[PDB]
Amino acid sequence: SGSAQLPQEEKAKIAEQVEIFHQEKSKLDAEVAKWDDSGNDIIVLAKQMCMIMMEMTDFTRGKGPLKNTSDVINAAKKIAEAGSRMDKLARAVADQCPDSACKQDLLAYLQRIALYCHQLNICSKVKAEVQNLGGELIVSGLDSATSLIQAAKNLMNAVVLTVKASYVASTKYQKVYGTAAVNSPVVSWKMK
Amino acid sequence: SGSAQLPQEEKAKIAEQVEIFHQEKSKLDAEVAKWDDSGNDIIVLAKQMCMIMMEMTDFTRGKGPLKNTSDVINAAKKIAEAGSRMDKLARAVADQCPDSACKQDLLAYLQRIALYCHQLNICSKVKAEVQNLGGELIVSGLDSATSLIQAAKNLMNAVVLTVKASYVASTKYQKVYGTAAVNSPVVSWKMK
Repeated sequence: SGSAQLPQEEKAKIAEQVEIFHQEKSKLDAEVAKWDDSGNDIIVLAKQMCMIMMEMTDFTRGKGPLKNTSDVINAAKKIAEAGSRMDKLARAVADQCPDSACKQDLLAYLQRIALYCHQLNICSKVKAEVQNLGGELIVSGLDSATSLIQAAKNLMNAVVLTVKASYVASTKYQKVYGTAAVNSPVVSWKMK
Repeated sequence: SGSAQLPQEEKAKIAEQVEIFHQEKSKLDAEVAKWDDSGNDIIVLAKQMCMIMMEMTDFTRGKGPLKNTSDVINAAKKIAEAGSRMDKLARAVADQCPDSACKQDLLAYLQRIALYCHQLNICSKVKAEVQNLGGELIVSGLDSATSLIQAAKNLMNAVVLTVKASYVASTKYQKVYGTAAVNSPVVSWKMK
């Protein structure tokens, strides 16, 4: 034996946070659906980050390929690696951008991505523990899954904003320097 | 919120293992009650090991001064330090012993103490965790407290045997070499 289901209250709070997460995920799907991700690794990395975040939130609902805390920790580290790669590419977009306010916006969103990848790493431990409290041995940390989902939602939101700001910064470069700029855009935005 | 009581089944299995532990602890109390522990640090260390094991088993019943897993881990490390000190002293008793079979017995019980201190260190983590199993997020490891109590019971039993074998080895030294042996017994066994 040795196992028990989460209290029904906790299962309810989880399905509630997962719904909020799914609404942020829809924003990313809508944004990414416009573009052909050939020649745009920011889109590819965003889709990969999104897919892994879906695995992590599915874990909290008893779904998907992640079975234990170790898998969830490894998923968070993969998200962080992808965010590190998106960061390097979007930094080059921002450097190429001729508008200082679009550039600053984009760089600030990248710092948000770094912070939220780190916070997702922290929450991926989904810690439970026993403690001696109130004259009983109790199991604490049962709401850790909810912190995980909210950290995923925060990261999803920053990825959405970063993808949009990368597009905006790209169009400023082309508007100013033309489609005939000698240096090609770091990333291309072609419709689907 | 965030916390829940252990399933009543688990609370029952814990009170059952604690009872078995208490019977081994009684054997130590009976053995230690005979002796004045002045001049006998094997007795002192055994009492200290016993007292800390009582704190650890009390933790599983919602009693005593240990409140969280970190306290229980620290308690196990204190037990291991005391066992290391008892080991050095009882080794000197065994070295002084003129009967090779009592000496071997005693040294073998000391290796049992080392093994059971190590196993108690492992069990003191009393690990809980969530996992994605059977289409649900469940809490596993709720029987970890039972492994902790049994590891304490194993160590208690080896301490009882070690105290007895230290006494036996001491009396062989005095029987053979007399109360006028030029080298005094490593440890003294005086009645109370």
